[PDB]
Amino acid sequence: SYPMTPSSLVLMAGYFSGPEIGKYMPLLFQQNTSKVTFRSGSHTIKIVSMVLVDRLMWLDKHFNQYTNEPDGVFGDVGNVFVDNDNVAKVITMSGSSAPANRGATLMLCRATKNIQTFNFAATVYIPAYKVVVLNVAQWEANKTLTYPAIPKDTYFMVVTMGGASFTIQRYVVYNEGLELPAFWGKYLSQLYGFSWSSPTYACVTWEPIYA
Amino acid sequence: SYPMTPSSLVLMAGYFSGPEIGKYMPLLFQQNTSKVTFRSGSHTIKIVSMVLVDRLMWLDKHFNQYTNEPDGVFGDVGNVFVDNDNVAKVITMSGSSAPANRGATLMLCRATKNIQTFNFAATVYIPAYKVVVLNVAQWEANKTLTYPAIPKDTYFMVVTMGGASFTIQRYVVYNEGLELPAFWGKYLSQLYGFSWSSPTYACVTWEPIYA
Repeated sequence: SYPMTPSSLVLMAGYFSGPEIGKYMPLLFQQNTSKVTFRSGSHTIKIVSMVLVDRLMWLDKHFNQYTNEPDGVFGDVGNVFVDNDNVAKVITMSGSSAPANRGATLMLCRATKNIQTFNFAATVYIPAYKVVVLNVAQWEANKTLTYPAIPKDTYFMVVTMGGASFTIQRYVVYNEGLELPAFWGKYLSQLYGFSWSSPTYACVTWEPIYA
Repeated sequence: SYPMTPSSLVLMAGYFSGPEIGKYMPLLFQQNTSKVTFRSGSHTIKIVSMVLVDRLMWLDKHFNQYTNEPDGVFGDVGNVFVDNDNVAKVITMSGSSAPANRGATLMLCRATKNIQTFNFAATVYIPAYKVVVLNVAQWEANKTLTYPAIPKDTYFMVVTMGGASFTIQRYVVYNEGLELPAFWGKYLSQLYGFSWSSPTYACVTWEPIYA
């Protein structure tokens, strides 16, 4: 018995997959329309990445497996919308409150209903260090992006990013549609990086201190 | 009891660190001199990365921990030299034998003696996808690179890379001093990527099939 607490640093480990189009390619996207959005209060923001997880494991900083799950430990701070359907609850977020003019936020969601396949046009981007900054380099404009059906109770991650931010509880939520300070690579690791064909993880808790 | 076999896919997980100079920055280097080298038979090749691991764990593709260690399972296929001192044994290698004109090889070493601090000038590089290819972008020329003392029996990883290759058993060993095909990102994951401040892993076995 090793329960995660609301103070725990929790990793979402497993085999990550993004949208059918860059298989195994960690990618970001800028939707042409507002098809998938994080909503909370007055905020409606377009997400820039959606990632599903097979073989999910909740791990701590030392890769020891937690015996409970985030739903139940962390309270909901928002929702993910597909069009105007409220399809998922945002459970917790990862990122930094360190002051920055540009940044990104990770969000752990859980499908609240069975979610049906959806698709959308988007520009596809590859985030990569560039000589150092985190460069969001455009790959190809106007590609169709599909997501398979996501069952109920299925966890998944979304990302938002931009040069504006608002807060939800302590979470700093970046938004808008780019070069981010290299500082952000820690918060997007190990998820974004070279490959989703090999297993990886995303931190799902705020301000992860790996020290 | 879950022993790795010579047929096992084995991940080296832990907190990785490279040379004191890019803290937490996954980097490659091109030594100015032949200070650290992989040697085997007639081959003497300059390594392009050396990575130490704290909190090491041997994991399988599903992040289940092996109960034995690579030394003893895999046979030695070469050595790491610091100047002309034979300081480590290469136990196993990761990479691909898929035909390519440019590539990289990972090597799991084990210090065979207590190894003393060493330093060397090198150009420092950041490997990153570039719009797609794996670009080895130069950061800064002529930086001093230090490695702390490495005890005996300490595991560590070295990398070689280039547009030439030779084989040692089935291992394809890339060498010379760059744009690599994006195919290579899988084999360098999750090690290379955004951050070594968060825990990560390198595959230490040949032709990892994560499927």
